[PDB]
Formats: sequence, structure tokens, C-alpha cells
Amino acid sequence: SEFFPVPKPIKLNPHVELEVFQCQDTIFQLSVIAPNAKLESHQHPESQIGMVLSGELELYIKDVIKPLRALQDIHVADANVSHGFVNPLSEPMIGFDLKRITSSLPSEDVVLTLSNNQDKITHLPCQSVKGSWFEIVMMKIPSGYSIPPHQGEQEEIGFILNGKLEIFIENEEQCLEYGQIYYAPSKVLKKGYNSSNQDINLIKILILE
Ligand SMILES: [Fe+2]
Repeated sequence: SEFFPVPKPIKLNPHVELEVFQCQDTIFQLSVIAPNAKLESHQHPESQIGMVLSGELELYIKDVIKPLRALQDIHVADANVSHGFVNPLSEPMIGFDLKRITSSLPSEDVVLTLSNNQDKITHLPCQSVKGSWFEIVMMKIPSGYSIPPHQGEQEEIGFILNGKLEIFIENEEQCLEYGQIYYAPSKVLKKGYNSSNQDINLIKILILE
């Protein structure tokens, strides 16, 4: 559905498997890169951001190499900037990226790092960073916690890394698990509830937009 998009699996090559979700003007994908493998350098008109969820990656961008740490660093490739990746480990790299045509001034950075902050809506501790067209927020949703109803100007894509989280977007409800995402268009009502016995790690991307 629009709010709970069904992904399309793509076997890109024998070392790269994708799950591709469309969220209106944004394409979101979960990627799995095989041990010691590569995603060869390319360019495209869409701006791109992403993070490693498990494993490690080396970002080849412009004239440099930047290491990307799981759940910490975000790569930032502006429109038509050449970028590629190498998996330096003997373990798979599981990550995500978002692609969108943006009309923003260039980013000062090709890599960003999440830092400690406090989430506006929940007042819970989070790790976040703001870039030129996006903000990424990672936060723990404690067992039993209800994310209160909220509606924003910004589009939001989110997903969880573990457990099961109830998410309501407008009139639709779904119990989300890793491998699924939610998408809340501008001005749509979102709310959620962790009815599980575990703390759930949630990642959201706010599109600025
Ligand atoms: Fe790309």
C-alpha cells in the first residue's frame, strides 16, 4: 500500500540483492552485499543517502575513501556525484539507501555521523543528524511505549531493526518487523506502540522534503 509499501526483490548481480520500495518521489532500498564484494561506481541524477545496518562498508566518492560503520555513519552522494562501495569484511553487509531528485544546495559532507539528541515528539533519547534534504533519527522505543499521534509537514520513511512494532498511518495499521517499512506522506497522522517485551530500535528518515 502507499503507507506500507510492498518491496520488489532485485537480484542485481551475484553479489548484490536488493529490496526496492517506492515512497512517492523517493526510492528506498534494503541491500545485501556479499562478503568481500563491491557495488561498482556510478552516477545518477537522484541524490542518495544511506547507512550500513550490519557489517561495514568503504565509500568511494569523489577522490576519497570513507569508512562507513554500522548504525553510525551515513553516506551522502549529491546529484550525479560518482559513488561506489567495497565490503571489506568476510561477513555480508546489510544496509539501506534512499534515492530522490532533490533541489537543494550541495552538501558540505560526503559522510555524516549520528550524534546524541532528544526526539521532539517523544522526548526520548535518540541519535540523529541533519543534512541538506533529510534528517535521520535512530531511537529506542522502550517496551510498552506509545509513540504519540503526530502529523508533520515533512515526509517520513521508517523501519525497525528488531522485534515487532504496531504502526498506524492515517486509517491503516500494520505490525512492522525488520524488512518492512512505513511511509507517511506530508500531513498524515502517524502513531505507534511497542506492545512487545523488548526495546525496539527504530530508524526514521524525515524528507525536507
Ligand atoms: Fe547510487
